[PDB]
Amino acid sequence: LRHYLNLLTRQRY
Repeated sequence: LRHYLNLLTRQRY
């Protein structure tokens, strides 16, 4: 799920 939560930090944070 990092693939999506982490990718979300890589894209939003």
